[PDB]
Amino acid sequence: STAGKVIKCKAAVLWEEKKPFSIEEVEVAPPKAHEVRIKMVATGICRSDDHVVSGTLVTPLPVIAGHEAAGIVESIGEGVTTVRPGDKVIPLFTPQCGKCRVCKHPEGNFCLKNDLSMPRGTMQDGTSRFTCRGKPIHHFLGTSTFSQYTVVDEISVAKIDAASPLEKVCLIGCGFSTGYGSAVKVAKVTQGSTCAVFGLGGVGLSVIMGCKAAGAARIIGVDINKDKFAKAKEVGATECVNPQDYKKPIQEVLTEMSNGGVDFSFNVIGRLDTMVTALSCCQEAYGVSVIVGVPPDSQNLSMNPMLLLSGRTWKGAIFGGFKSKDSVPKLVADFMAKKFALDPLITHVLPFEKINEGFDLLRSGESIRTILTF
Amino acid sequence: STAGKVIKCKAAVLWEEKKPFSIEEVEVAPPKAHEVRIKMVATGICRSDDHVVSGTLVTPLPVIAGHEAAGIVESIGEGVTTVRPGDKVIPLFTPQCGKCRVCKHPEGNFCLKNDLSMPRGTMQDGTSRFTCRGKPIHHFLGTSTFSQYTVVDEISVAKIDAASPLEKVCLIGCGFSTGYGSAVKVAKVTQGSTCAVFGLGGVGLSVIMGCKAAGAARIIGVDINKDKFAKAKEVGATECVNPQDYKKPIQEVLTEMSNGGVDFSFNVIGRLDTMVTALSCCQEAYGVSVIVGVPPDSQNLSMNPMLLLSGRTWKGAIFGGFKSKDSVPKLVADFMAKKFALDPLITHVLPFEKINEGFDLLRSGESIRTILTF
Ligand SMILES: CC(C)(COP(=O)(O)OP(=O)(O)OC[C@H]1O[C@@H](n2cnc3c(N)ncnc32)[C@H](O)[C@@H]1O)[C@@H](O)C(=O)NCCC(=O)NCCS
Ligand SMILES: CC(C)(COP(=O)(O)OP(=O)(O)OC[C@H]1O[C@@H](n2cnc3c(N)ncnc32)[C@H](O)[C@@H]1O)[C@@H](O)C(=O)NCCC(=O)NCCS
Ligand SMILES: [Zn+2]
Ligand SMILES: [Zn+2]
Ligand SMILES: [Zn+2]
Ligand SMILES: [Zn+2]
Repeated sequence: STAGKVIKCKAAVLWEEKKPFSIEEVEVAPPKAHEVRIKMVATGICRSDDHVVSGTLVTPLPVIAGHEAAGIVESIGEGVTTVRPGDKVIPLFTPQCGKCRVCKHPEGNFCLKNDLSMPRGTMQDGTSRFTCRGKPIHHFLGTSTFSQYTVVDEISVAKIDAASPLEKVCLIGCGFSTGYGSAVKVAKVTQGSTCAVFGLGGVGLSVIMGCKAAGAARIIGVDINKDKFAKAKEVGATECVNPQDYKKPIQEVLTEMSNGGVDFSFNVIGRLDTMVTALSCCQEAYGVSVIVGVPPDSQNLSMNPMLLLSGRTWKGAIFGGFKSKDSVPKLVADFMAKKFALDPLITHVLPFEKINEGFDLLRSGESIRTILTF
Repeated sequence: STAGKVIKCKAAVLWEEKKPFSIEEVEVAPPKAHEVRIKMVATGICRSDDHVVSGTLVTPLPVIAGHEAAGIVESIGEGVTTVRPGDKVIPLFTPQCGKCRVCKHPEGNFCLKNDLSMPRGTMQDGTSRFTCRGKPIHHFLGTSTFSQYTVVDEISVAKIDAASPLEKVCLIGCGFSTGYGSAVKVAKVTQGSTCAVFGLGGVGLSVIMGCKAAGAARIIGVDINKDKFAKAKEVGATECVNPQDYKKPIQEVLTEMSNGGVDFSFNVIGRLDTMVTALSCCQEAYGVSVIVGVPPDSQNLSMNPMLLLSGRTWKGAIFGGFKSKDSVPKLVADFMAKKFALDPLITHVLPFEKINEGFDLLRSGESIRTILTF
């Protein structure tokens, strides 16, 4: 009975910087031409959402944030072809228009229709579908998943297997696919290779999972917090190392450990230093280092281009280099064929209403991933 | 009549830093086990040789320098298999032992037996084959081509077509193959792509030649010296641009010129800034920038890793990523099949004795490439 009209619901609104989320009553306008509207069933709490809170990921406020989710379609706008009423779905914070330079390219995925580079906090048409007390509220990354209902453009949503556990596959919306993809799509880890992951939060662990998926003989986890190590070895990390145990700087140890450098390194932290370390520790002639994480601060690093001239490759990606609308339904299909498990990434589950609690568990470094449910 | 014994000849000896080369009489010891000895017919004057002179490429002195050459084998040591007496050859400043981690790898070429990283200025065995007045003199990059006679290890020499004009194919020893290879092996330039070359000396021109060889629709030459432009368009550059004509910084102009960024950029200069420019000006999602040239100074650059995170790739190479002993005889074969011309790269020819004159023509930026002949 909701199709074609306004829905009154609860959302999590960030009125301004450095404040908690307030649960407010919200009006969600119905989907216009080429727009879908979705009943959220589960959303993950990711780092970038916290960066919205500190003001270090600059997007316009007030905003309904949140970008890692799954749910079910409530209705569709005119001429929507890719999804139907009731289809389970995952919003795509990196779109796939299928028509830009980037979408047409065989390697690229950072669709030119993205809202990441200079965020507008709107739908593709320049307007908002959310009001609170008549005050309009911005979208976030064309997703905005901190709400019982959202509306997104067709190029920001993917149909998925009608039977997927939405509490679990929502991780394919961001944290999993960002890490997994960094290893299997971007870096193209190969049989028997030696990998080295920097940062053992959930993206890092998904990287490790991507490195094991490829046939890596050695997967060296690096982190300053000991407590992250069990889980990493559980997911495939053959070895772990904590830089603060050592006298020598860690690329020096990782180089002698790997007999003159690793095949593939991954920076999954988001300090500046650690990116340089990771590049240096790969084999001088043919090593590949991948930037997964970055600080949102956006600052400049210092580095010796001698490291590249010997033959090293330094690259990075968003959303694990995955073309979003092609990839997500196959990535979920791969979960249902049991070609990897998601449980290890899910440490805390909460009702949507204790969103603020979940964000306390990320800031204290206790959560790998909190899931909010509806 | 020279096989198995000492040869008295002329060489160009650098007794110390920041002095001209002196023509001295030299004793060249005969080849030991697995060593070749070569009568030079032509050597090129490259930048790195001048960097030896200023003390900015640190190798031990005194030294017979020079690394871009061809010649003819005078004799061979025991158990040498790859070459015979009288075979025309090109010394390889980057070896191919065929046995290290790097040589065994399918992408790598920076053989671990190289003398580039921490130069010893010797043969592979740790000794010198050159004396002047009984004072021993170091080798350079296991080549030392500023001499009527040299001796190199078997893994630093390549047999070539018995009919090649040695005045011309010597360029495959360094400057040509460094540029050409950067485009066709390293970067893997593709059909119809948009290329952008920074620096239009002879390596840069060889890059341009490598970009035209691949099927590039657009090849944008960049240089601060107007006078380099005719030659670049001659070799395939479809367009040229001089940053000092403009108000906007050049990646900003190159970005609007290329409709949002080039497919492949190449830094072939060796300042720090220009490497960053070149990376920035390639397309954010799928662009590839290649470091060919570097300053020998070895300093640190400043850079925003946001540029990589969007999907950019930043890599570099020595000797155009070419596996030296496999590549040189096929690269020369490709010259004799007339699949590219070398004449455009050769601006000045001189007798070996006016070596100092040729080095004056590089420092004043008048030479693209001076060839010394014997
Ligand atoms: C860092 C990213 C990848 C999230 O990763 P993750 O969820 O694993 O964050 P988390 O902090 O939990 O994990 C990083 C790990 O680094 C460790 N760490 C912190 N400092 C150090 C250090 N000096 N040395 C080693 N490890 C460290 C922490 O212990 C932690 O385990 C994310 O913030 C990011 O930068 N993504 C970039 C891509 C992007 O912007 N996409 C848009 C949607 S997110
Ligand atoms: C620079 C290298 C590649 C030699 O190239 P080349 O012979 O073309 O040198 P050359 O100076 O003639 O050419 C560079 C060009 O840059 C131009 N240039 C100088 N400054 C600028 C600037 N600010 N902007 C644009 N162009 C510039 C010059 O006009 C010149 O034409 C070489 O020095 C090098 O760094 N090689 C690294 C690999 C290596 O060490 N291998 C070992 C054997 S050499
Ligand atoms: Zn697109
Ligand atoms: Zn995320
Ligand atoms: Zn080798
Ligand atoms: Zn050279």
